[PDB]
Amino acid sequence: GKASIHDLALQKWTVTNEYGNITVPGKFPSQAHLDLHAAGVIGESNNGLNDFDLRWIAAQNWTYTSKPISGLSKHSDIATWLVFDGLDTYATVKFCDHIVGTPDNQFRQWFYDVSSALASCKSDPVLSINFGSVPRIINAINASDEVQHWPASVVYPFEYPNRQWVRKEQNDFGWDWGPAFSPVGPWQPGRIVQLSKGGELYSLNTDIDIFRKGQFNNFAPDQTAPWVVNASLDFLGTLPKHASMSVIITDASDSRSVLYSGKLEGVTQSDMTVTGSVTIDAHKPKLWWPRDMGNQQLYNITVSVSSAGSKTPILVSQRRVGFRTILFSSGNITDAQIASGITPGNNWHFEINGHEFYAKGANLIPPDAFWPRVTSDRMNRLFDSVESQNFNMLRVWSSGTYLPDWIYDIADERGVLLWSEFQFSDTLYPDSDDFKANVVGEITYNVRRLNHHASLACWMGGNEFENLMLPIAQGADPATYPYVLGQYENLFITTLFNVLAANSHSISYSPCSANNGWLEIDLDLPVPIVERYYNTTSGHIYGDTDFYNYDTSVSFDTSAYPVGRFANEFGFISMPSIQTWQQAVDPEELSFNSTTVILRNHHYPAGGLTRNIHNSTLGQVEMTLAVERYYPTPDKTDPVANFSSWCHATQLFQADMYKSEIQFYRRGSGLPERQLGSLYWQLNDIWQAPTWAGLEYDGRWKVLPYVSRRTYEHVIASAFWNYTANELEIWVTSDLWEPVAGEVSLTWVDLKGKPIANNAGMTKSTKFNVGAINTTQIITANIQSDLKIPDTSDAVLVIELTAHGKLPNAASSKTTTFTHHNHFLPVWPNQAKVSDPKLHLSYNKSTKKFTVEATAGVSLYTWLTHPAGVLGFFDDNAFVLRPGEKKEVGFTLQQDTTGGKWTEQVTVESLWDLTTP
Ligand SMILES: *[C@@H]1O[C@H](CO)[C@@H](O[C@@H]2O[C@H](CO)[C@@H](O[C@@H]3O[C@H](CO[C@H]4O[C@H](CO[C@H]5O[C@H](CO)[C@@H](O)[C@H](O)[C@@H]5O[C@H]5O[C@H](CO)[C@@H](O)[C@H](O)[C@@H]5O)[C@@H](O)[C@H](O[C@H]5O[C@H](CO)[C@@H](O)[C@H](O)[C@@H]5O[C@H]5O[C@H](CO)[C@@H](O)[C@H](O)[C@@H]5O)[C@@H]4O)[C@@H](O)[C@H](O[C@@H]4O[C@H](CO)[C@@H](O)[C@H](O)[C@@H]4O[C@H]4O[C@H](CO)[C@@H](O)[C@H](O)[C@@H]4O[C@H]4O[C@H](CO)[C@@H](O)[C@H](O)[C@@H]4O)[C@@H]3O)[C@H](O)[C@H]2NC(C)=O)[C@H](O)[C@H]1NC(C)=O
Ligand SMILES: *[C@@H]1O[C@H](CO)[C@@H](O[C@@H]2O[C@H](CO)[C@@H](O[C@H]3O[C@H](CO[C@H]4O[C@H](CO[C@H]5O[C@H](CO)[C@@H](O)[C@H](O)[C@@H]5O[C@H]5O[C@H](CO)[C@@H](O)[C@H](O)[C@@H]5O)[C@@H](O)[C@H](O)[C@@H]4O)[C@@H](O)[C@H](O[C@H]4O[C@H](CO)[C@@H](O)[C@H](O)[C@@H]4O[C@H]4O[C@H](CO)[C@@H](O)[C@H](O)[C@@H]4O)[C@@H]3O)[C@H](O)[C@H]2NC(C)=O)[C@H](O)[C@H]1NC(C)=O
Ligand SMILES: *[C@@H]1O[C@H](CO)[C@@H](O[C@@H]2O[C@H](CO)[C@@H](O[C@H]3O[C@H](CO)[C@@H](O)[C@H](O)[C@@H]3O)[C@H](O)[C@H]2NC(C)=O)[C@H](O)[C@H]1NC(C)=O
Ligand SMILES: *[C@@H]1O[C@H](CO)[C@@H](O[C@@H]2O[C@H](CO)[C@@H](O)[C@H](O)[C@H]2NC(C)=O)[C@H](O)[C@H]1NC(C)=O
Ligand SMILES: *[C@@H]1O[C@H](CO)[C@@H](O)[C@H](O)[C@H]1NC(C)=O
Ligand SMILES: *[C@@H]1O[C@H](CO)[C@@H](O)[C@H](O)[C@H]1NC(C)=O
Ligand SMILES: *[C@@H]1O[C@H](CO)[C@@H](O)[C@H](O)[C@H]1NC(C)=O
Ligand SMILES: *[C@@H]1O[C@H](CO)[C@@H](O)[C@H](O)[C@H]1NC(C)=O
Ligand SMILES: *[C@@H]1O[C@H](CO)[C@@H](O)[C@H](O)[C@H]1NC(C)=O
Ligand code: NA
Ligand code: NA
Repeated sequence: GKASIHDLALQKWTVTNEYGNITVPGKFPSQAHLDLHAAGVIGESNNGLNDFDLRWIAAQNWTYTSKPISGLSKHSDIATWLVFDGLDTYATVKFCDHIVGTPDNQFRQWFYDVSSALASCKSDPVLSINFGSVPRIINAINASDEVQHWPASVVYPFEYPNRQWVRKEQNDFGWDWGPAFSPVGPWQPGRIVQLSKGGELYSLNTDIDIFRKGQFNNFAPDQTAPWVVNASLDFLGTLPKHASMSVIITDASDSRSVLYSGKLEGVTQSDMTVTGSVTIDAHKPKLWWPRDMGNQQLYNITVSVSSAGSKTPILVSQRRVGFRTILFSSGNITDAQIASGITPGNNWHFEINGHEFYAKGANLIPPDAFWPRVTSDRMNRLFDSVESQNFNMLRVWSSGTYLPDWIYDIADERGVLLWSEFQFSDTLYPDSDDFKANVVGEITYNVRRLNHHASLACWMGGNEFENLMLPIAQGADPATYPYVLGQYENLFITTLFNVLAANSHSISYSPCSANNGWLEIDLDLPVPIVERYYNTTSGHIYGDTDFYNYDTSVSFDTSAYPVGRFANEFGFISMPSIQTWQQAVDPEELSFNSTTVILRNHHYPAGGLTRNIHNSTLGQVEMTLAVERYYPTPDKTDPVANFSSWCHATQLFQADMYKSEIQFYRRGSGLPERQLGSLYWQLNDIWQAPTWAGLEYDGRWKVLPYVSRRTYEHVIASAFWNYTANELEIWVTSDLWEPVAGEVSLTWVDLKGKPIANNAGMTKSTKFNVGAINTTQIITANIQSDLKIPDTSDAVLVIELTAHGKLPNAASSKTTTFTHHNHFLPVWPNQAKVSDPKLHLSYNKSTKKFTVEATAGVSLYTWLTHPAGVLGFFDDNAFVLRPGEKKEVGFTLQQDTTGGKWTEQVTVESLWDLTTP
């Protein structure tokens, strides 16, 4: 009595428009834009001015129609189910010309019993799904006087308005880094399931919750307590009474190694769910740790459900899990912490297996406007870049969508923690019973689906509420504010925290991405999480920092930087490379201020459907002023080269700025705020455009990820310049869990490479001692009073740190050697009297290393550019080169279309090359 499964991917599909004039072959999973493009009806969607040009697609319905489905049993003894892991978004599901469902959530798994429609069918059944025009449907919802309305500033759009009414990826209606395609279709896998009476069941969703005995969300668990493995299985259809549950927990690496094999206790069952648990000895399982914190130990758990009077199990579910505790700490700073020197207020940090760690990473946004075309290769390449940059965490930004299982699998294997969020962003949402019920379905499904993942670090209700949107609402409408605040608590706390707490004991919660923490957490309270909000005391520090300041005059002034617990967002836009631009924009539009380049810059957004040149120009100006203030301004005779050099110059500013911020946040770990995290805005691009991204759409590295890789190293030497006071401070910051000792080399040379007399009055070398997740000031000097630099515009301090220590949880007796390369320029980069360094580049086919040598003098911001046709990244880039120093640079080759020829096409340049004709 096995379950008969037909994958909908293996069925023949046809896509039709609303007006019956367009008919193209379809795919499953897919979206209309992709099927239209594959057929040649439209060009690539990311190209030119297609954000405007392709609006006729989103403005209409698209229907996915299968050819008649063969192989289904017509025996009335058999329940036939349509199972959809994702439909985007408003759809009408027809089976044999009968409407059986009307889904309205992208983030929910939909299942419909089609047994009667099948029985009624005169011939083989046709499955059709008619996807509505989301902007039309939302406009119609808003048009009703009977629904809720908010002030203009609260529901202000990026491109399409009324997005708060739909349970669809919010950036699909446009964002300030992306287009507004509003795609529709079967965005995730789908199946037809035929179940026989008294036979095998079908697994819909499985929730595995591995926690320490007595563990509760947002509270530090007991690390000496035994492990509890709770298995809750959602299914179709009929499970008989007195159900039995057994598990086999084997090592994910070796099947032969069995952790636990036995029955589950405290079995509970309902119409479509069966739950049980097992307690395992605290000493037995090997712990999972994030990357560079130990091993990423995983286990394969297979849960078998048997019925009384059945030899074989009727339901079997498998998941890959990890034994670990992850705490998001947002409660009050304890008396013990105050006594240790920590400023009072509230926490904002993470703890892995009871250990505090410094979080390093960025914000992950969707890599494509069309989720179906995002492949395993594309995500694995992105993850290579994440690891190479020395990340331990990504913030999975809302909204955004809930990532599929396969993406979390990558993070589980690699050891990258994923700070996760519910799909609510930069606006206020309705709180009607129907909307809330739809949200509950989405939260229940995704929390249950994702709980087993070792990489899941936390759940946050939404993006930018208490720090932005709620204060906007209080200003925009003081009278309606308490009501609106009440809805926020009702949806994001009362409902959402309860749905999470019911389905997870292991994952911590925060009602939004940025807040001042909580006063109380108690499920007995009408509002379970009592938020601190603006109940603050002067001098006290609360929450994470979400900081952007576009005034370029203070970009490198640390007194302008926020003093907080954690930095979850920070950034400035930069142009992508010319190679990236060439993929989407016409050659004649390859100029800094071309109409197509401007219109693709969504900083600042249109605030509607207009071609807003004014708002977009604001971002273009910000980039221009940033270059003009600090970097050599290109003036190349070749317009192509001029555009490329200006693009590069914007990247230099972005990189250096983030570095200035990262080193400041990291140094805070040893200061009274006890800063424990840096997540820059943003990691990746959704398309070819000027954004806050470090990784371009195809994966190409900007200057930013090379500078952030170094700045995210375990032990770093950071130069802090108070330019108004003319004071230089060099600090050593370590994120290791043990103290380390080491030395920092300090070499003052002129721009020709010749040493400055008496090393400009500064010591040539200094020893250091830095504590666990702490900082130490190694140098303090006034550039005028304490130092003797003959010409500040003909001087550079080269910083080289060496330290010896151990990474957390290293078995090895052998100590790791930590090295960090940095520099200090006593003037802005545009003031440095650089001369042609006369760079020589060569590639060695055996060692797979590029040799870079500066021949005539000092080279600043030495830059290697890989051509198009190759994917990957260099082992270092944007570095200082002293003459005669032969630098070896390797390349992580991810993909090559050149047959090895790409190495001949690699170019080298420096700060000097910006100002040549
Ligand atoms: C393992 O794991 C698991 C999980 O997984 C777990 O379990 C869990 O538990 C928890 C705790 O308890 C819970 O929670 C709860 O809930 C409730 C509701 O319930 C209902 O529902 C649910 C859900 O459903 C869904 O889902 C599922 C899954 O999937 C399925 O199955 C179904 O079918 C459904 O589905 C659907 O829907 C969805 C959405 O939602 C979607 O998605 C889908 O698709 C579809 O459509 C369920 O589950 C339940 O079921 C249940 O129950 C029944 C009877 O009723 C049975 O039959 C079954 O079996 C179950 O049972 C279970 O549970 C219970 C409890 O409930 C117990 O007893 C038993 O034994 C068993 O176990 C149902 O149906 C809600 O309501 C609640 O509430 C709350 O509570 C809290 C605490 O707890 C608090 O805080 C809050 O507040 C609330 O309360 C309130 O209210 C009440 C009334 O209503 C009262 O009484 C109280 O007092 C309060 O009030 C008060 O206060 C306030 C303030 O605060 C004021 O205002 C007033 O005035 C007054 O004064 C809760 O949340 C859950 O449920 C569970 N789950 C399960 C699945 O099971 C376990 O535990 C673990 N284990 C270990 C060892 O750890
Ligand atoms: C483009 O695509 C869209 C989306 O796929 C198409 O619209 C969809 O059309 C289908 C078929 O017409 C609708 O299916 C249902 O239709 C009626 C209900 O009609 C009533 O409700 C709808 C929806 O109202 C909601 O949306 C509008 C915005 O458009 C909004 O103004 C309104 O306030 C409502 O919004 C609330 O609710 C939704 C959730 O539904 C939330 O998302 C919102 O947030 C908000 O809370 C109105 O448009 C109508 O004017 C009318 O008021 C219903 O009777 C149908 O019932 C059949 O199907 C169910 C199974 O689903 C079954 O149980 C029933 O027994 C019944 O089945 C029998 O009848 C059918 C024939 O009808 C037969 O084949 C069967 O064999 C059975 O004998 C059905 O549920 C769907 O609601 C609608 N979706 C939306 C979002 O509008 C649109 O047609 C298409 N256009 C073109 C040109 O192709
Ligand atoms: C691309 O787009 C802009 C086209 O209008 C252009 O912006 C202009 O940039 C100049 C500087 O190059 C600004 O000039 C002033 O900028 C500040 C602002 O107060 C002053 O401190 C300066 O001394 C200078 O007077 C203009 O204000 C600015 N125009 C606007 C409308 O803001 C960009 O320069 C163009 N970019 C490139 C690379 O060509
Ligand atoms: C390279 O690009 C820069 C920046 O766009 C060009 O500089 C502009 O030149 C025009 C000449 O009419 C001036 O009116 C603008 O004020 C200049 N803008 C800036 C930001 O300096 C430069 O002309 C280009 N070089 C070429 C093609 O020779
Ligand atoms: C399809 O028909 C509509 C009118 O029913 C028209 O506006 C649209 O341009 C037509 N499209 C094509 C590709 O023929
Ligand atoms: C939403 O509805 C109100 C009232 O019907 C209307 O004034 C407003 O223009 C609508 N908003 C949009 C963006 O369509
Ligand atoms: C463990 O399960 C994963 C899927 O979650 C699978 O890819 C892997 O092959 C399994 N390994 C073993 C040893 O069972
Ligand atoms: C964007 O454009 C709208 C419409 O012209 C305008 O009201 C808004 O202020 C602009 N945004 C910014 C940041 O200037
Ligand atoms: C950092 O190190 C200093 C000594 O340099 C020490 O007094 C302080 O308590 C340390 N802070 C932490 C959080 O370890
Ligand atoms: Na105080
Ligand atoms: Na944001």
